[PDB]
Amino acid sequence: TEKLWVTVYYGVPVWKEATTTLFCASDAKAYDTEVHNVWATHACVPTDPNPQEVVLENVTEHFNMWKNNMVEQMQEDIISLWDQSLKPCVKLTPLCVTLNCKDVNARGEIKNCSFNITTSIRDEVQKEYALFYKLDVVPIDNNNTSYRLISCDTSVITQACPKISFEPIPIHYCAPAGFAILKCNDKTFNGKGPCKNVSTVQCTHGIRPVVSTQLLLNGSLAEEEVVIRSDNFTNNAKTIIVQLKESVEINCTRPNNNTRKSIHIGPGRAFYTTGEIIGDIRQAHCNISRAKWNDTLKQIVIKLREQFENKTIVFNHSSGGDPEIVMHSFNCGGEFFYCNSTQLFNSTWNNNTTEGNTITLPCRIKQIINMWQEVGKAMYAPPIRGQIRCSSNITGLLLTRDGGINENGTEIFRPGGGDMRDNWRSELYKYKVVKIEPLGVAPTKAKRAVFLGFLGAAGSTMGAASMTLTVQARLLLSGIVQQQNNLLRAIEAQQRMLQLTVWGIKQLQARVLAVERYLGDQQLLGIWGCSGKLICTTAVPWNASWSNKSLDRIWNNMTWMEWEREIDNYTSEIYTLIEESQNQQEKNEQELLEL
Amino acid sequence: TEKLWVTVYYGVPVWKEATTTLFCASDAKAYDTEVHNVWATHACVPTDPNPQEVVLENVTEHFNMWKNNMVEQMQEDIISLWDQSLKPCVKLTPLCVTLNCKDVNAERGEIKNCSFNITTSIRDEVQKEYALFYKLDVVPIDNNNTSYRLISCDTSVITQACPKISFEPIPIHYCAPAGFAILKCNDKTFNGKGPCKNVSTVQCTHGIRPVVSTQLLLNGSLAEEEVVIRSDNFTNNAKTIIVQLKESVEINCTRPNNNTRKSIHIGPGRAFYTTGEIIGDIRQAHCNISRAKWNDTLKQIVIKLREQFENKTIVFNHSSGGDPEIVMHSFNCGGEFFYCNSTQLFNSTWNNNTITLPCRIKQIINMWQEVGKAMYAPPIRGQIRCSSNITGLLLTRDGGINENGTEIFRPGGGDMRDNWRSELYKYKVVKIEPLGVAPTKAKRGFLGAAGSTMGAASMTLTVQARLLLSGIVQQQNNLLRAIEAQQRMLQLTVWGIKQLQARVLAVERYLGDQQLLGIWGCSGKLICTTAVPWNASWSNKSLDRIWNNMTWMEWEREIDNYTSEIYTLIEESQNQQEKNEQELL
Amino acid sequence: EKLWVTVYYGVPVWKEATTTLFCASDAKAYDTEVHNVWATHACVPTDPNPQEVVLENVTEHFNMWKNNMVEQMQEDIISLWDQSLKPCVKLTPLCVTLNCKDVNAERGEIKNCSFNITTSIRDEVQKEYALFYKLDVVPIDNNNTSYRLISCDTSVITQACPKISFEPIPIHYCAPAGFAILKCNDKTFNGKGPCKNVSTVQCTHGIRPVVSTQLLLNGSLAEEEVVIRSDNFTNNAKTIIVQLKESVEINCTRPNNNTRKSIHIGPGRAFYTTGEIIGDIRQAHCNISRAKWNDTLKQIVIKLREQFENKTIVFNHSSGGDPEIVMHSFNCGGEFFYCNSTQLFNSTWNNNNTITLPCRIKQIINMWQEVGKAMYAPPIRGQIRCSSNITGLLLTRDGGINENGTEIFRPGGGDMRDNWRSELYKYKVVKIEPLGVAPTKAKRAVFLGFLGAAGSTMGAASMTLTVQARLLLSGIVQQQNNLLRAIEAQQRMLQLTVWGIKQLQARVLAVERYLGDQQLLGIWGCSGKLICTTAVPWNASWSNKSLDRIWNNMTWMEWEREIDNYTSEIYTLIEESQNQQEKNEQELLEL
Ligand SMILES: *[C@@H]1O[C@H](CO)[C@@H](O[C@@H]2O[C@H](CO)[C@@H](O[C@@H]3O[C@H](CO)[C@@H](O)[C@H](O)[C@@H]3O)[C@H](O)[C@H]2NC(C)=O)[C@H](O)[C@H]1NC(C)=O
Ligand SMILES: *[C@@H]1O[C@H](CO)[C@@H](O[C@@H]2O[C@H](CO)[C@@H](O[C@@H]3O[C@H](CO)[C@@H](O)[C@H](O)[C@@H]3O)[C@H](O)[C@H]2NC(C)=O)[C@H](O)[C@H]1NC(C)=O
Ligand SMILES: *[C@@H]1O[C@H](CO)[C@@H](O[C@@H]2O[C@H](CO)[C@@H](O[C@@H]3O[C@H](CO)[C@@H](O)[C@H](O)[C@@H]3O)[C@H](O)[C@H]2NC(C)=O)[C@H](O)[C@H]1NC(C)=O
Ligand SMILES: *[C@@H]1O[C@H](CO)[C@@H](O[C@@H]2O[C@H](CO)[C@@H](O)[C@H](O)[C@H]2NC(C)=O)[C@H](O)[C@H]1NC(C)=O
Ligand SMILES: *[C@@H]1O[C@H](CO)[C@@H](O[C@@H]2O[C@H](CO)[C@@H](O)[C@H](O)[C@H]2NC(C)=O)[C@H](O)[C@H]1NC(C)=O
Ligand SMILES: *[C@@H]1O[C@H](CO)[C@@H](O[C@@H]2O[C@H](CO)[C@@H](O)[C@H](O)[C@H]2NC(C)=O)[C@H](O)[C@H]1NC(C)=O
Ligand SMILES: *[C@@H]1O[C@H](CO)[C@@H](O[C@@H]2O[C@H](CO)[C@@H](O)[C@H](O)[C@H]2NC(C)=O)[C@H](O)[C@H]1NC(C)=O
Ligand SMILES: *[C@@H]1O[C@H](CO)[C@@H](O)[C@H](O)[C@H]1NC(C)=O
Ligand SMILES: *[C@@H]1O[C@H](CO)[C@@H](O)[C@H](O)[C@H]1NC(C)=O
Ligand SMILES: *[C@@H]1O[C@H](CO)[C@@H](O)[C@H](O)[C@H]1NC(C)=O
Repeated sequence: TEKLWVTVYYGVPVWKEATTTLFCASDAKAYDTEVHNVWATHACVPTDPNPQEVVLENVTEHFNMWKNNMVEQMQEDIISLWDQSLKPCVKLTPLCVTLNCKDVNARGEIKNCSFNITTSIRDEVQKEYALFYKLDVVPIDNNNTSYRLISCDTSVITQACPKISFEPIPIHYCAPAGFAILKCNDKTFNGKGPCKNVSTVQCTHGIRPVVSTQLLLNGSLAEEEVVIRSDNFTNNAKTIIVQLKESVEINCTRPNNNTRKSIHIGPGRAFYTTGEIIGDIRQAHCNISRAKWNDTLKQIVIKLREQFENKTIVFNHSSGGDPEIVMHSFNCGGEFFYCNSTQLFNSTWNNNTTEGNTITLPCRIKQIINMWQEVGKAMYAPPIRGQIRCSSNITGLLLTRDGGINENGTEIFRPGGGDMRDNWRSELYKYKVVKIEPLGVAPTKAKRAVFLGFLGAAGSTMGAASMTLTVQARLLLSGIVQQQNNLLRAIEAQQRMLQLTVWGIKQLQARVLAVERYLGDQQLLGIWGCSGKLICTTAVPWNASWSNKSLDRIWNNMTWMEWEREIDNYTSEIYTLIEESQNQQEKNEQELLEL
Repeated sequence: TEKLWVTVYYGVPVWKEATTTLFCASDAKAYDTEVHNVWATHACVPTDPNPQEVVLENVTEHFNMWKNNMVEQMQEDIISLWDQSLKPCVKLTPLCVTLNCKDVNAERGEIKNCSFNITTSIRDEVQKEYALFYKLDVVPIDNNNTSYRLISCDTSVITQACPKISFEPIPIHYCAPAGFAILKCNDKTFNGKGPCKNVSTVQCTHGIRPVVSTQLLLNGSLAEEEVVIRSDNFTNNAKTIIVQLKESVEINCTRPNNNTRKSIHIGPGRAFYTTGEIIGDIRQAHCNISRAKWNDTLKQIVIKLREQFENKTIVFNHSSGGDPEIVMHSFNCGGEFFYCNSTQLFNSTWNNNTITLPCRIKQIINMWQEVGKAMYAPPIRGQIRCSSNITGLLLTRDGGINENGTEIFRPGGGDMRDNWRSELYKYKVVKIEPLGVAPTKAKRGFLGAAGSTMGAASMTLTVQARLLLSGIVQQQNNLLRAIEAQQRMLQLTVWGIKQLQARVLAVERYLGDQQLLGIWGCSGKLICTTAVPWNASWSNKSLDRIWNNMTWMEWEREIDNYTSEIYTLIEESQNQQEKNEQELL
Repeated sequence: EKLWVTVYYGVPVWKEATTTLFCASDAKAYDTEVHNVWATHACVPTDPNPQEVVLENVTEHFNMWKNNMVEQMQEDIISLWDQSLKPCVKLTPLCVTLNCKDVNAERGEIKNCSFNITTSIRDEVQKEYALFYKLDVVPIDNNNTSYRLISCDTSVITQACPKISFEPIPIHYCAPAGFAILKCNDKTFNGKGPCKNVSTVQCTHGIRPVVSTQLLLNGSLAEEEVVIRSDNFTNNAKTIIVQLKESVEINCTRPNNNTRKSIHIGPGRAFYTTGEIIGDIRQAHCNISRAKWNDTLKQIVIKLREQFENKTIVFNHSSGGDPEIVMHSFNCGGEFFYCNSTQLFNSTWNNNNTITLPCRIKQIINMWQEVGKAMYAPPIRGQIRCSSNITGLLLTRDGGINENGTEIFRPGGGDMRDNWRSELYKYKVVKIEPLGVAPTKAKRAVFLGFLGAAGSTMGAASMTLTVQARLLLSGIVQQQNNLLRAIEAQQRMLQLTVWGIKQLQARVLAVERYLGDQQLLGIWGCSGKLICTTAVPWNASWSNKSLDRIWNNMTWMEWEREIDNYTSEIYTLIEESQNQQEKNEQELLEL
């Protein structure tokens, strides 16, 4: 009552949005390993499966799609994970020399090359027999036969180590302690904004690291019907994403059986190019029936008619520039296929207001692959002693708006390509992470049979949120190491090269940042003069300068998220005045305990 | 009362496995201002203060000590040490060079003068030098081409050894962090997977010197009095067979070769030490050893071998051909690479006087496993005169057809992981779980780990639990010079890194224990008693047998192996009640 | 009686120890996008308002030649320059001979030089004109057309990293926990002996990296009586350090409008040099105010003849030796400066306007320490001015025997270490650890005034003043810059930087002290308050101290330090006897 002796609270189920370093999870990568060269590309600790997942149904929150910081780290992580890969790999340094080449017909784009190379200490190789594609050389000296080397002006002599494999792994992702990822269990709800049905998630689903253009290889389904996600404010001038309800696999073909042919170059230097092919090569294709795709295009216009009153729907092909963006990068088999999709949008959509049931697409894989965000450091891959038929279900799409005005109601959808980020935004569009301040403080009250939610206490009955505070901490910050409890030193602590990892050093950074909160909290608990108690009734009465509500209403329906920001005017204010009076207690009995 | 009233027993002596990298320790008299120059370890920077241990014998358990987790750390660790020293070393540019070799004054297969042709690094002068090199470490083609190519130049790079650093194996006491026990067994005769009556826990190992083996165990510790194999191996003939040894054997092996050094510059900061001229004699490295003792050992061997083979007829045959280094014995004293042809040592047959061994040396060493890493031997002047202790062997069931006496051993050189497995079979690393609650029927300095009911022996391990981070007690790491030796040179990040990684594990394990202390409102006092009823759904047994007939180990094994929810269930019983005494007081 | 022991946790125990150095940036006033590796692109911002407490009653010797923190910090800048050069490129193909011409006249100073090369892999040859000095080119074959770089024949050579600069940011060296920094506010303190007027500060003041040789600029002015420092005045082979209360500015600038040429080496390498010249060039001359330079030399021989009277001191130059030593090395904003000190020491000064400095510029910079590596300096476009105050000098004493008895002095220099010794005369960091016991005959305000308070008193205020010290032990935002938790969210960066290594260094050891403190709180005293932690057993037969409470009324904590030589084991004997009570209180609760 009016005694108003304000009382601290430890472990209050509250949260603040914060951005801190992530954490990974690899039960499945720890479940099997043929060779650790993918683990060299993708190293992570297991996570003890069947994790706990809890629903918080009574509190909506504003989800901010397109603008979460969790996008930013995971993209810059993987580039660094691409950096560790290329550190031991050799640099193809003398290679921007001239080329004499003659074209080979089986098509018409495959060309062998032999030239006066000085590759080793000795052995001037001139019978060099090196087969290349049209797309992997720059045509120079067109009357002569020079015709070579796309990007050797810049630092592109990096190449792939042949023993290293590239097959992506579904990787779950967790958080360091004191942080919890929020998962909206509403269904495909918007492209930006809040949602009611939500939940906490400790560790997300698995994500294969996959990058493709205008196209969603091995993606994630939509349990609803087809949905769209946009920003819808600069909608006229911004590429947005498309999510598909069902999926279609596409089996994509084999050129022919192939040969590796190590060429003597130097110290660790022996790369590969094809000198032999078993038989006569067939044109690479990705095989699919039109009719299922014919079904999908109608489903698009349904979403288009939801946005547009009655606009015409047109599909031209995108412009000539950015050829990797124009085509479709299929990186399956560790091999970077590109396929012409001009056989896809011959049809523009008829406003309604089997001739070719199936379709295969013309394809050319490239042998040299460039870093996209800057100029320099292209990645070279060696050929395979084989021919690969990969297949992947396709679950989404990326398209441009193509903004303008031409015939007043007719707008075109040329296809839309992007960066690696927007590939990775899409699956993460149901996940946001917050931090935990377990401490709270509210004035006193009158008088001095289930598992519960982590945030359902803040979800509903914030007055009756007075219980279960401890177990809300025992998974989230407490148990500093909740990932593989006992802190399993495992196939990450086992068999790690150099002991200088992106993960473990950050993991070293992780657990230290865990405790200095908790200890520094408990420092502050000692500064508050009490530890080991959830509450501590303290010796200032609540001055009503801060608020004017009644006692019962606060223990009625007042959300913690409400109640924290009402008292955010007096954050350090309500801190300092009681601890100094607690320090005034400290100057009372200390002089008394001298005698 | 008859109800289960549970109450915390902190510090109950229970162990359970955990894989964890651990501490090391070395003598303070060993370093001699050359922590780096002795070997890559910086002579194991944390000191070895005291061996003060106790031995802990109540009962035996089969800790199946054959399969072992410690080794995999250590064999990873050693490779981390060898690239560590070799990283500031410099590469070799003249890799695949012709180098027409000639020998001085005809013994054959030796060092060849190879007339080193080179143009230097960035300058433009075709020079000629004196390349004095073995037949072994180099390869020509076609017997008319003097294309003496380097044996690994097509494979990978090669680098000089930074020759200030020597190659001495240091007796190192591999210790452990907090909450960790190193199991050992003073009972004799246990072969890998075994139990052990005379059993004990230590905090540090003895001063192990892990160095080099092809098939023989060198400078290793002795066995029991009976020369008996103490490993577990399946009866498949492809399973490798180690054996220990009682009688230490000592062999004189030396160089009749008094070479000089020569430095050859190529590039900036790149002068290359090579073999100079040899003073005086040029004879082959050999190994004097008494075969009568080898006769005396071999008789003592086969009797135990006939005992484990139901009186089979064992005949030793010389091993098959193959790799140069698996077959011929790369044994390395003085940091040089003796290869010894053991064709004198298995012309031997069984049914019911100073042998001298001709040897030879190659320079260039690869990893057997990762094909990208090669190491070059620096020339050292003088003549190497050193020996060894010999206390173990490794062979294999060969596997011929049964028209023989049904046992042939043709020896085999193997993987390195074997060589740490060779001694740690009597070792095991376990983790300690001072947590524990038993139902206690009440409505709210001898030895560390033994007994069935702890009168106060749990408190003894709390003293070990308060060896956590005292900063002053010499037993843990003393954290006084150990706290200062790391902070000076932590930039090395090879050896002190795991130490500070051990600090990481040291705190948060303890801190989570410090949490779960304060989580249940226990706040020390070792008891933390609660008036919470618990049903006999878990146990309808006499409480008295639970006290004394059984310990708390097997009681934890029996019913507690699953009741991990009781932690949460005693949490909420606290959590509700603490709110109740908050709400009522 | 008296129980002969009580625990008394918080007691100020100053104690010499060497821990890892800690520091923070003050780029908060700068916020430069340019990294400037010394600036660390703002490691961590500093405290605006620290507090400083002077302890008057303490005297203590502080050797200013046995500091660890100098060479540690000297090691740091060496390691700092490692993370500078290791990103950018080395001049590996550029180590070849070259034919060179003089542009005009001066008189052979500036050298336009030419060479056939293919820094490209695309297999061409052409002559590459480039503009140089006489100062960096070795002549070959009777000084004919053959020329090379002086360096690169031994060391390895890199290009300096173009996007950053070479400006020192004053920074506050500091301490996380336990240990702290000391200052002595008295004067004429050569670095030996004790001193009074002693303070302690948590951090340091803003300290800029001093790098120049034979010259001391932008540093400690210390405006009291002119003092001089050296190690051992018996030995002539000791460095003689000058402090001056006055600050002579010296303006020095580029006498040349110049441009940049960027020679494309190859893929992302792209060497930078000077493009051209606008007009003619001079030798970057400088002004000293010779009359003040007349004045300064009058001031210094006073204290010199105060130390050694009737010694007719004459100035001499150094012999022809090492160019780092014999010349004034100098940096200000980029390039390097080498001015002749010959025009100083024609003066003698035995008994009683403007100036010119011909100056030189070395492009290549070899390894100061031993041999290993070398650095190339690319030029900067346009003219650059620099005027800077001079605070001090380094000198030496010759050793040849005079029958005139003259003390001949010549320029002393050639150690990057002593630039750090130049500032750290006042500064010492000792461990402070809160533990200390006392047999007390009990019934059985100044802020951070630790040693001003006495072990004689050990007063009730001395108790609460260590309560202030355990207020220092806990860290949150703005009590602690590492536990400034706003920067902790900002610190998403990699910690592979040496400074980031210092972060993960200093934080955990601060914790495990505070843990190891908190580990020993309960097991020793079983109390939160430091006094009521008491022990019964009468250490008389083995503490063995012929004293009393009335002796303790006039004592000190160094007595307790002398007690530690005798009783260090007795704490463990106390602690097992401390264990004796709760093992008998256990059987009260056991049965
Ligand atoms: C997709 O839509 C775009 C425009 O909405 C079409 O681009 C148009 O292509 C035609 C054919 O080349 C262009 O016609 C020519 O234009 C030039 C320059 O204006 C003119 O001099 C010629 O006489 C001829 O008319 C037209 O300009 C161009 N429009 C734009 C805006 O670029 C494209 O053809 C459509 N895709 C398909 C498959 O039809
Ligand atoms: C400053 O320091 C220099 C270097 O120590 C002193 O140079 C020395 O000057 C004397 C006086 O001329 C030289 O003596 C000469 O010796 C030759 C050969 O015996 C003789 O032919 C001359 O007549 C004269 O006696 C001495 O060689 C020279 N030494 C060096 C190393 O330069 C100089 O005297 C000092 N001056 C002052 C004012 O301190
Ligand atoms: C530092 O002080 C010196 C003086 O000791 C300054 O040098 C003086 O600079 C002026 C202007 O640059 C010179 O005057 C010029 O003389 C030439 C030749 O007669 C004339 O053609 C010009 O129009 C101008 O009148 C003066 O001769 C020169 N004297 C000396 C002794 O150096 C110097 O500029 C000062 N530097 C700074 C940064 O303050
Ligand atoms: C590419 O061209 C090269 C050279 O024109 C071909 O290499 C020749 O192969 C035949 C047998 O396969 C040899 O007899 C010749 O000696 C080779 N040439 C040289 C210069 O040695 C190569 O077969 C051609 N490959 C393709 C796929 O077109
Ligand atoms: C709200 O999210 C919850 C999960 O947080 C969803 O709960 C699932 O609901 C279905 C249908 O009742 C059950 O099959 C599942 O077992 C429920 N999961 C759990 C955790 O209980 C619910 O479907 C969501 N609602 C919306 C509209 O998507
Ligand atoms: C006494 O023990 C039994 C057996 O463990 C408990 O039965 C469990 O009760 C929960 C609900 O509280 C059920 O969800 C479980 O399925 C039951 N277990 C089994 C094996 O059927 C019983 O609850 C315990 N009694 C009390 C009062 O806690
Ligand atoms: C050296 O040059 C500096 C740079 O101009 C001179 O400093 C100037 O001094 C005058 C007179 O005191 C002032 O009016 C200017 O404001 C100062 N400007 C700057 C930028 O400092 C300095 O006086 C010169 N000294 C000598 C000895 O030449
Ligand atoms: C609980 O809060 C809601 C939200 O304002 C309100 O509508 C409702 O009336 C409250 N309950 C009572 C009993 O007033
Ligand atoms: C057979 O083994 C027994 C011991 O089991 C031994 O007494 C006897 O000597 C053995 N015979 C052979 C031939 O070794
Ligand atoms: C020393 O301490 C005394 C008090 O004991 C004080 O009066 C005196 O001023 C102090 N002297 C200084 C400043 O060191």
